[PDB]
Amino acid sequence: SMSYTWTGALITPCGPEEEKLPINPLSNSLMRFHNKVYSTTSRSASLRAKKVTFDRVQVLDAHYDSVLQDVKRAASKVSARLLTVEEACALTPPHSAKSRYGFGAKEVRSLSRRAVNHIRSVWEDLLEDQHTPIDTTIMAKNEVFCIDPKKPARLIVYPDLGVRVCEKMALYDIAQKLPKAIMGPSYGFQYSPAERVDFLLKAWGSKKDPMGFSYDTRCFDSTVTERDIRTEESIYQACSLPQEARTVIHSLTERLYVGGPMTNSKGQSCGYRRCRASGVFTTSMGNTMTCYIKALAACKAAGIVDPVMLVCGDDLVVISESQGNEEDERNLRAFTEAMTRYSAPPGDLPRPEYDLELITSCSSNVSVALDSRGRRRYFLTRDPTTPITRAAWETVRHSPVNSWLGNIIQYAPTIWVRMVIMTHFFSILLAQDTLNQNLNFEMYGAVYSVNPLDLPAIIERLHGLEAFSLHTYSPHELSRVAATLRKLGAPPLRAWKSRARAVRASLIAQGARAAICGRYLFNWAVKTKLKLTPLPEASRLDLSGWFTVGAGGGDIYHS
Ligand SMILES: O=C1c2cccc3c(NCCO)ccc(c23)C(=O)N1c1cccc(Br)c1
Repeated sequence: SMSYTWTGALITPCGPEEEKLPINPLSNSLMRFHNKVYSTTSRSASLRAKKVTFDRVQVLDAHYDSVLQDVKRAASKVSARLLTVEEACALTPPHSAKSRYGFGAKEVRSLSRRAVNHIRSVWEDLLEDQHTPIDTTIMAKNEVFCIDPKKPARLIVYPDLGVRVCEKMALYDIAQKLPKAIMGPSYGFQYSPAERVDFLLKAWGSKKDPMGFSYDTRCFDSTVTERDIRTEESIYQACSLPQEARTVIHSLTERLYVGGPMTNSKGQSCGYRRCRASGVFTTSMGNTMTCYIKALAACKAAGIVDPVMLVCGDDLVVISESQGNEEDERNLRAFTEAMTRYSAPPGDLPRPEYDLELITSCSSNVSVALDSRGRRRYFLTRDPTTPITRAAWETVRHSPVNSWLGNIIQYAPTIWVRMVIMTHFFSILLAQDTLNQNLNFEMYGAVYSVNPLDLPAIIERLHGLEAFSLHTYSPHELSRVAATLRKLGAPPLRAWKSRARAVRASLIAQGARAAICGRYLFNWAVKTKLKLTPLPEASRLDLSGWFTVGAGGGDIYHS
């Protein structure tokens, strides 16, 4: 069946859409080549529609069947419950898209009677009607990139806010337990950055002759079939659940997850979906489970030897024993053929990699540096082009969700975060006198709230004290950072050091928590380095809840 059909009505914008980065001294100081920066808009939505629209023809086999049987068996050990309305309301992000029934996220979070009564009506209707397709809106995402020597907007398909709160009531608890129960250490969202690094390193080290590859599924959401989605339901139903939950889960599956009508921002019928919805609660969990099942089966089909997989939604990395250079190539082609039969054909063809630093999982890779005691330390990093470009845009057009803050937390040990991002934004915070203000940010498909003054303890907790003293880094790493600074027209690293000396000084003179930020975050910037001791708050922080499966569209909030 076709992943989508289309009436010919356009994918329309809500309000205005800025395409280009403005020329402004506060962003220009970070990077000069503003003409290279663009935000996607609804103008390119028809180009994306063409790419995501195709027929799927899935053929399953015994390798698939046995993996699925193991998965359902594992799922049987899980017990889950319904959330109360109040609990689901608290999980709603403050800037979630408003309902068309006369309330928005603010009213959900405050438990306004209109919002709660509406949500109760939606829940009752899900108990009563297990079949009528539920309406969705289709929008073009506005996301910022640098031109690569312009990509079309991604599309997002989501139901009304009343429905989204109900999805959490039915499935949030399952989503906290099921992926780990069925995948164990292959479930990637359980790991903080350091934990991901440790898992990859140990997997790599466990092989005599390691070989790794990443598999890029072409438009994964579109390749998910109606049957894949019903199979996901059967995995949820293998858990021990209250009957009320079982009913609503089946209704959500039949009316929303397997497909439905799509409406544009103007209220015009736009198309019909028979694939994964990109903006539902289950998008991340479902993609993870289904990717895992297809991938592990394909490893068996291809003859991949002793696979260790890391799966994060549609993102897949597999580390195994090399069978020789020719044979590895043969085996990946066979892996690809099997994935293709399972309805997950490739974009980029997979290729065998024999150096861990060059393997990319979730646009990230492991690299190495030295700490202040001269010990080797490994850490997660990535190509800094997109983070810096988004930092520049968000400097002049503030976003409810601050990408730069999530990049600080996730990539704190990196040279590019420490020298450029931290320097740029702590300067801005001092200038606004808003150091002490909580800001929201995305992380693994969820939204969180952090006070910049707590960053030192947050970073020590996630990355260790070594995050404040890494040096020496690798040439791969430094080459990539240098190439990005040149491409964007950013000041060179030596200029960022000059700036950071001043930001550190200003932070220390503010005293209290600001001074801790100066001393710890910017110790790299001074000649006479301070001896950094463990921060007592760091040793008492519980940040496990930051690394969960998240939700389609990042539509979940923890506080
Ligand atoms: O402070 C610098 C630095 C300052 C100026 C230029 C460079 C540099 N430039 C050469 C080519 O871009 C390469 C690495 C570092 C660096 C470099 O690794 N460090 C550095 C040392 C310790 C911690 C941190 Br964070 C950065």
